Amino acid sequence: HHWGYGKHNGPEHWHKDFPIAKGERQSPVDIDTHTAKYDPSLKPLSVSYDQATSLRILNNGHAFNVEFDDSQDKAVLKGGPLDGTYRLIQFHFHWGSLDGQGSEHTVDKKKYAAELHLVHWNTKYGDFGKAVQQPDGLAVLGIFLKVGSAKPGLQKVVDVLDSIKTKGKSADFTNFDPRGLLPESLDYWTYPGSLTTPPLLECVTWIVLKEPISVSSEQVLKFRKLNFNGEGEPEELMVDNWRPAQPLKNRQIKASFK
Ligand SMILES: C[C@@H](NC(=O)c1ccc(Cl)c(S(N)(=O)=O)c1)c1ccccc1O
Ligand SMILES: C[C@H](NC(=O)c1ccc(Cl)c(S(N)(=O)=O)c1)c1ccccc1O
Ligand SMILES: [Zn+2]
Repeated sequence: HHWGYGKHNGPEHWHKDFPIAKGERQSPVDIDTHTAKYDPSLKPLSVSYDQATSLRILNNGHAFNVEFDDSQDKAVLKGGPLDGTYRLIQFHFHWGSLDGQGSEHTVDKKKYAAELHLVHWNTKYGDFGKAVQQPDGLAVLGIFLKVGSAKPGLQKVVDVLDSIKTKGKSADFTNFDPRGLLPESLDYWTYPGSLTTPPLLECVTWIVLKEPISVSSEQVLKFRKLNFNGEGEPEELMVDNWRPAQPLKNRQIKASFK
């Protein structure tokens, strides 16, 4: 009876196995755009993905991860609110059963159809497992998805999903370029938070882009054909794998833009 997103194992239950669920810097949050403060000291975000070496895509039973070789400084995030260099380890999404929900962060209570998380670890801690034990261990670049025109840079991901329909399936996924998932603008909001999935560790500097990307209804429909279950188990679609907004508590959200 492990954690998941259902009535009996979903977000309202997680605190029993992971008491930090009720902690002081939990994610996601609602981004109140009028309360967020413009911070002219914030730097432009530096996203240097030219040498990203994607390796594999995995259905882990909660979402799917596009994994990267993080054994060298090849795909790194710096600048913005960050001190030092953070290396890309994986990306994944959270999405809904319907276009009106799916994002984890919200903007003035608006829910997007999905949310992309590009997960990076601080190179001062040497790898991911050590980084997650530190309050400045991770930086996640969060990007909202709305349904409209297709995102051509997403299609290579969509087309491999048939091969990882079920939990524990992986496929080689090389030469994928995550630059094709970004939006024009790197304007962002930032705040200190946590993993949005168990173990919910309070180790993340969140960097949420203001500009969503557009994906087509056909693209998100293919996300919703995935399975939480492993092969030869009763079908439970892959949908609504999002944690709701958590209390902001004693935090300030800062904006990079006026
Ligand atoms: C579900 C999946 N989670 C991640 O891989 C994950 C890692 C880092 C971050 Cl920062 C995030 S997030 N959503 O905050 O961006 C999610 C998972 C797999 C295996 C064990 C535990 C576990 O949580
Ligand atoms: C639709 C997809 N297209 C691209 O990945 C793609 C091709 C050219 C370009 Cl320029 C881009 S872009 N501008 O989004 O970075 C993206 C695709 C291209 C070739 C084979 C399979 C595919 O799914
Ligand atoms: Zn996530």
